[PDB]
Amino acid sequence: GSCKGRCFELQEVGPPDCRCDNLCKSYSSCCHDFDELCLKTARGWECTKDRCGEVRNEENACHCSEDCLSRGDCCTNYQVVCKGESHWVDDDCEEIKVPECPAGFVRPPLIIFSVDGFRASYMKKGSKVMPNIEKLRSCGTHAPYMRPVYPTKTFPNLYTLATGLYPESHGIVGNSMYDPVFDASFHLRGREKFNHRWWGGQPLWITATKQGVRAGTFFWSVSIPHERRILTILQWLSLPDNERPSVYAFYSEQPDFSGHKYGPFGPEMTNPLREIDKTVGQLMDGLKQLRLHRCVNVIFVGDHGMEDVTCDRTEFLSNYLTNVDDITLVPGTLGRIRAKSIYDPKTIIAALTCKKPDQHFKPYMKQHLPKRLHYANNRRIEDIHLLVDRRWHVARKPCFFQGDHGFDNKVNSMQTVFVGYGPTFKYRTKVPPFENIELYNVMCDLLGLKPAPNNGTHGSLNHLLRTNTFRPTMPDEVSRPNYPGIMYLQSEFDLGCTCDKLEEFNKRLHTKGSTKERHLLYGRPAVLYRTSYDILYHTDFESGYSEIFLMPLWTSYTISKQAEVSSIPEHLTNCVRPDVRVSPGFSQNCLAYKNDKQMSYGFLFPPYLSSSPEAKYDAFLVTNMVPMYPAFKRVWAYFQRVLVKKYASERNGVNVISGPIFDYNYDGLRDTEDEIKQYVEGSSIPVPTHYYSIITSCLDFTQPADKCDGPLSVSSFILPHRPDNDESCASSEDESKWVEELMKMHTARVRDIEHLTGLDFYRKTSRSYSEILTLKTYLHTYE
Ligand SMILES: *[C@@H]1O[C@H](CO)[C@@H](O[C@@H]2O[C@H](CO)[C@@H](O[C@@H]3O[C@H](CO)[C@@H](O)[C@H](O)[C@@H]3O)[C@H](O)[C@H]2NC(C)=O)[C@H](O)[C@H]1NC(C)=O
Ligand SMILES: CC(C)CCC[C@@H](C)[C@H]1CC[C@H]2[C@@H]3[C@H](O)C=C4C[C@@H](O)CC[C@]4(C)[C@H]3CC[C@]12C
Ligand SMILES: [Ca+2]
Ligand code: NA
Ligand code: NA
Ligand SMILES: [Zn+2]
Repeated sequence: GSCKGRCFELQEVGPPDCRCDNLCKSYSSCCHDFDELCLKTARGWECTKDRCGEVRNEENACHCSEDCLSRGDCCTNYQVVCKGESHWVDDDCEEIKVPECPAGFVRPPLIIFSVDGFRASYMKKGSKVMPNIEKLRSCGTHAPYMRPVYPTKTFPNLYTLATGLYPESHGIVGNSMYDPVFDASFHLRGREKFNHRWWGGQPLWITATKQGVRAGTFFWSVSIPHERRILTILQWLSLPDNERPSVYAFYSEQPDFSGHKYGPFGPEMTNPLREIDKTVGQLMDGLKQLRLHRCVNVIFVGDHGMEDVTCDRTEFLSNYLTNVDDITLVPGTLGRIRAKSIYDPKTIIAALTCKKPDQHFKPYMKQHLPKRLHYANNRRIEDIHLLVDRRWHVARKPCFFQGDHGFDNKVNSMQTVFVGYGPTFKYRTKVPPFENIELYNVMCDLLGLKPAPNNGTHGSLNHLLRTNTFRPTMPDEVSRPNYPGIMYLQSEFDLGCTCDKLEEFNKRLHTKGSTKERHLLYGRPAVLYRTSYDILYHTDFESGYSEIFLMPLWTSYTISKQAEVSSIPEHLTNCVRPDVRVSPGFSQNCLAYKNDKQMSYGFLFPPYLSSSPEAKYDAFLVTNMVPMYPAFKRVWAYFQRVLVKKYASERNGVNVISGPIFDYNYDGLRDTEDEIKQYVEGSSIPVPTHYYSIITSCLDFTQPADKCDGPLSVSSFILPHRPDNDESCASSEDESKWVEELMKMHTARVRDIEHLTGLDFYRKTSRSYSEILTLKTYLHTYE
């Protein structure tokens, strides 16, 4: 019944016996003497000279006695004060070529130091404010920033860090959520969150335990002061070999709490940042005392940033909806809307769509959210979502706080931090920004664990590490293409299509020639599922034509800086030509489009970028055609006619791969045929949910895209294929006032496209596969 000799013990005592562990306070279940024996505060957290060599007094918070290292309960500055040693921060940086662990240590321990609400720009405050953090940052490995997951809230991001999964997959989709299968709500406050039913995937601590690696208790009751959390980690590190964990987590509530109170740019933020730096210094001094400072891998990481948000920048749903009593709103920096009593979702969305000129949120059905957010495939995510403008809140009805977070994860103010320091991380190395979903694999590598299946791309962060356990290999192609020749005659086709001599004289029309060389710069995409498709060559483009979907899976072409834009002539406006390499039965037909009043068509290779009048006729082949709503053609035609040439002019040429995506079940993965829920009327021509483009050029812009010796540069998009442009409030204006903005909102990683298409890109380059994996995870943010 007593905590004597049991403070912060690792074995969790079962109900009903009283507890002495990290979380006992949170369950209101600690022993009667917990707050006294375990949460001692007497004399503070720093040795003074007068305490050196004292006899142990049990009331003291930490000790300066000669027996204190045998418990790991010395104050962290003990040796500096009593043994003449220096502070870790005052020592010069010295590369750690190999781990330097003391006796009993099998592997380098990992410590995760997580800081809530630590905005990336706070790092600009430098060594005068944060000397310890700045040393870790400059001497180890760091990124300019780390991208969090949406929503940019604590619970979703801490659990993504732990699992390598998107919130839609791990289940922690918000700080607040409702599960219709449990008929219950999860909240930051309360007991509900402690039930295991909420938590999916496999977090790091469980991955560790399953593979024989001991994990410290990651979670800390808020009432445990930060100094005690550090001392407890150091005490655990002092345990015998068979009881000592290999992985630990420290969590701080700061700088989030001050961020909320004063905003991210308040002068009041300096003191919270100074205190966090002190805590880091305590940890590093503590490790130095135990001879672990050149043995431990340390990860200093945040969960999200902070934005200026005040109560007078609140949009109220009662100013748009006349029936606010019928809905339930999860409010704030995002909006999720649910019925109160199981109202009509389509009328709700319409009533929230572009109703005031300066409206500071936008409504979406979850399947229409930008696919980069990966925020749809979970029954806990409400069908109706509001994406709120940075600096604003949305509330149901009608300052103490000046900051908040939760917004779109590509917003600058939401970006957070990453520093890795220790023998396994690189020395004085800057790395590009990356997403927090990638760290679980690295933390597994750092511990010798096989990661559970997750949304990271294993190998994309090998460049953070001095030594790598995991070597990525490129997946094998599943479906091999056919390469059909000119087989059929014009007379054999009856597609109901029309058109308005020199092809006859060209014996090697549609042969490979130099097409593959100049239009497929990085090798053909591999098809990673089972299907039947044809490679088709042309002067200006190459494509992989699916005989199942009756359209290309991909279309590839290169446009030089100097390329000419031309118009579609009047006589070719409605031209569609049958492809003599592909059978009538595996082709689309024009009558289906005549029959379908809602549906039109577009082209994947644009007629506007043909190299000659002769070549232009290839662009009107039936095998280059794809179903497009008239509304979407305004977007697509502008992209094709105007933006591609712009990008070619800005980037010293570009290579473009475009194609359809089918994702009717909004799971972020390529649909099977059975999952396709819409076809062109009276046909088996499937309707894409989205269209992608991947735009590649040389990172060194002094080299043209087709003669690039080095690293590549990529931007990509996944555009929703919608029958209206309601998403774009300026869409009644000229396309130059809104199309490019739409596309930037739907920016994407090549990896996102790979999941949605079952294709593998960049299979033939001069770059290493790990470098390619980094390229595939890149997101062009426009921030
Ligand atoms: C993000 O990563 C997660 C985890 O890898 C992906 O979720 C996983 O998706 C696969 C494929 O749909 C699921 O596989 C299923 O396994 C069961 C096992 O019996 C099988 O019956 C099914 O036929 C199927 O093979 C798997 O359950 C699921 N895992 C988890 C933890 O949810 C997810 O697809 C990834 N997301 C993206 C956008 O890439
Ligand atoms: C900061 C406190 C107020 C809240 C404490 C965090 C709390 C939500 C933690 C405490 C215990 C955690 C669970 C436990 O570690 C084991 C598992 C097994 C694994 O399969 C899924 C995760 C789960 C259920 C943990 C979830 C997070 C819990 C509830
Ligand atoms: Ca799908
Ligand atoms: Na039509
Ligand atoms: Na509009
Ligand atoms: Zn917060």
